[PDB]
Amino acid sequence: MRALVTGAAGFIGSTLVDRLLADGHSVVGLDNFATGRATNLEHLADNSAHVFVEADIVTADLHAILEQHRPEVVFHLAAQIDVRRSVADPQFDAAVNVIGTVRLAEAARQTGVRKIVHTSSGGSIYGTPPEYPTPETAPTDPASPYAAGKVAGEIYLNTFRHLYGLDCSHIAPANVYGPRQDPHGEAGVVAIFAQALLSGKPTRVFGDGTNTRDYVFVDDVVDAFVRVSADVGGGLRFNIGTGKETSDRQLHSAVAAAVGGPDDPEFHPPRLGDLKRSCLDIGLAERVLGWRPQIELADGVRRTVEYFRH
Amino acid sequence: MRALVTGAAGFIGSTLVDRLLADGHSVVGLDNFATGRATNLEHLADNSAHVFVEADIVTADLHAILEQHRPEVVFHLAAQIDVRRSVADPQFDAAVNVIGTVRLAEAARQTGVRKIVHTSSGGSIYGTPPEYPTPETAPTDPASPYAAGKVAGEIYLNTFRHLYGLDCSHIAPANVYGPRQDPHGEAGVVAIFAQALLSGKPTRVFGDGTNTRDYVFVDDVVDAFVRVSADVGGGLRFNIGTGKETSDRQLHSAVAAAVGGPDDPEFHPPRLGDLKRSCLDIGLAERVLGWRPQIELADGVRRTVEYFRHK
Ligand SMILES: NC(=O)c1ccc[n+]([C@@H]2O[C@H](COP(=O)([O-])OP(=O)(O)OC[C@H]3O[C@@H](n4cnc5c(N)ncnc54)[C@H](O)[C@@H]3O)[C@@H](O)[C@H]2O)c1
Ligand SMILES: NC(=O)c1ccc[n+]([C@@H]2O[C@H](COP(=O)([O-])OP(=O)(O)OC[C@H]3O[C@@H](n4cnc5c(N)ncnc54)[C@H](O)[C@@H]3O)[C@@H](O)[C@H]2O)c1
Ligand SMILES: O=c1ccn([C@@H]2O[C@H](COP(=O)(O)OP(=O)(O)O[C@H]3O[C@H](CO)[C@@H](O)[C@H](O)[C@H]3O)[C@@H](O)[C@H]2O)c(=O)[nH]1
Ligand SMILES: O=c1ccn([C@@H]2O[C@H](COP(=O)(O)OP(=O)(O)O[C@H]3O[C@H](CO)[C@H](O)[C@H](O)[C@H]3O)[C@@H](O)[C@H]2O)c(=O)[nH]1
Repeated sequence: MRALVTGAAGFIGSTLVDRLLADGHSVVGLDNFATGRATNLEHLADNSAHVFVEADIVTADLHAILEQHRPEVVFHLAAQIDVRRSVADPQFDAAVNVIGTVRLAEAARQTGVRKIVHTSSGGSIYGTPPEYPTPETAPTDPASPYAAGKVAGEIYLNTFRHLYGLDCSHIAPANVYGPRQDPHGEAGVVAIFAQALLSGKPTRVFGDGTNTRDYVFVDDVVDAFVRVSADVGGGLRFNIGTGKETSDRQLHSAVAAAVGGPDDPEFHPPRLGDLKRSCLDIGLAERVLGWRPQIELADGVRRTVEYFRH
Repeated sequence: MRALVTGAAGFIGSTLVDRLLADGHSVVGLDNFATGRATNLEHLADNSAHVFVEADIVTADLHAILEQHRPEVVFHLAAQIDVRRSVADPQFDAAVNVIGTVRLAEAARQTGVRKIVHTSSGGSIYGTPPEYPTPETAPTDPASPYAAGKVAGEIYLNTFRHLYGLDCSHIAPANVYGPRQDPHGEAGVVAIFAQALLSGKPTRVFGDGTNTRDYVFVDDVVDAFVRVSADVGGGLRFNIGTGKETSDRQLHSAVAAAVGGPDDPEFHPPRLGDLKRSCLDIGLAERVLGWRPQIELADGVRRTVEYFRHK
């Protein structure tokens, strides 16, 4: 296929690019380096099947870009990804995550694109749900601007599906981790911990450390994107996770055991906008797509740490 | 109370300003006249309980405005209202209806506002539901960017409610008609029919003319806004309509009757983005707010046609 990946310079995006190239596709990567890194893509300098476009989804001529490259599938991973930043500046988050997605859809529907694979946020869109693990049938109830924008993005793509037959599916991952996740942010706890613990720098958990997330390895998530790119699951969201809860404190212990050295995080005040629990029911992805996660947390943590050691 | 009304120079907005003033409130109006009209507010020039601020919700310093005026309730009616325009320029529609709403919420949560009453679109957000009349429990399924953005605004306001305890309710009207609806507007079939049939100018219906809407009189809609502004229905949407369906063809006949002339529209092709049926279950509003619509279509059309004759 001819693929285009927005957010290609990012953690998941760069990993998806690699997988798509490995499967023999041609890939256009698109990014503005808001949070992405050139180092994530530098190994591709001499890869014959990849081309990079530096562009802001909010302001670039996406019509002209899509007209030139004519991708069959757009994997839409460009976004403002930090929940706390979305609280600090909800307008900016909405511009990137809602307006950006709208502009992309409007360009795609005019340029013969078959399908947009959206990245929603399985970990946050349900807010405090009726049950854990949470199925896609549960109502969305976002409690951060980030979560709200991801839902809105789903709704807009569904609308473009009705209007124009521009197909879409929503990949809704839980908490993604693994190599290339930026170690120097406030989001990406696994990378934050690994980097800090390897460097002997201080680490922290928030509140009482009991918050849970569902940690799913990047390679597994990438496989979900590939499967859903076909003519399957039009208009549908798929939760992509493990269906297992790990507390902040337990996560810290796992990373420290992998690094070696102390397991003694500081405790900081709770962060407004952060949910207490997150756990995804992944039955739908299993049946429809034949998707199952391969990498258990212990294995994933080892691989991640080992990646940061070098 | 101190109230602020966005979209105050518009059809429903200006009517709401009047009601709030009549009830003894102070009212700040806000508008950028994208679609609004100076004539809608001109009678208020000397009313000291009313202040008007010209402002674009997309770019204006809404924080500074709300800080100055300190409204207890914001009635948010400012929006891009035309479904066809939303299809033609989804980005612009999203900028006004989504970004605009987000900026207002962000400003309001910082400036002591108690509640934002949002205006959704009961008529469009449900798409093609299996239930008519459609209850609020029916999943949203927008088929136009306009409808999508309306849902998006609801969700964002629900989010600010979780985050900050900034209360919200979503008034979701069906098809609103009555005095002050722009006769030369691209939208607003009742006004469009009255303006044309009064001018003896051509009229038209889309498809085969069988598409239905739920026609609710502006005064009834305004009353719902008032009722929901209290500490009630937090994070809930309220369908505001009559729960009765009128086909495009039937409405033409009903306006034609009021005007008195011929009942003979042209039939033009369906418009991309338009739904085939719309009808709201108004039970929740009755149970929770005590709200019921007073004005039947015949009475409302007569009052409207009469307004147009007076000019
Ligand atoms: N990491 C997770 O746990 C997780 C789980 C659920 C959802 N997601 C979603 O997955 C996607 C990838 O996130 P990630 O973890 O790889 O983070 P990331 O920051 O590494 O990737 C996001 C990429 O989008 C780019 N981007 C941001 N704004 C842009 C704009 N205006 N124009 C162009 N590019 C822009 C960034 O520069 C970056 O390269 C995002 O949509 C995110 O919301 C992430
Ligand atoms: N009329 C209906 O049948 C109906 C039904 C359901 C929903 N609504 C909603 O009711 C509200 C009022 O609509 P109306 O029928 O009075 O139409 P209208 O066009 O008369 O009123 C909308 C007003 O918003 C103003 N506005 C638009 N963009 C703005 C911006 N960026 N900044 C500031 N002001 C801006 C316009 O100038 C106008 O005065 C809207 O939110 C609309 O979507 C209308
Ligand atoms: O130094 C740190 C950083 C984080 N955490 C905890 O780790 C968890 C995860 O936090 P973070 O890595 O910031 O991710 P989330 O805010 O949960 O969101 C991530 O996962 C979502 C899906 O659930 C995606 O949508 C988002 O883009 C992505 O940033 C939380 O419980 C935090 O309290 C710590 O204990 N210490
Ligand atoms: O000349 C015309 C114009 C319209 N119609 C019909 O009248 C009905 C109503 O159309 P409008 O354009 O008046 O309104 P919409 O149903 O498109 O309503 C939309 O536009 C409104 C603005 O007036 C609100 O914003 C509302 O929320 C939004 O869904 C439709 O079935 C349409 O086919 C005609 O028969 N003849």
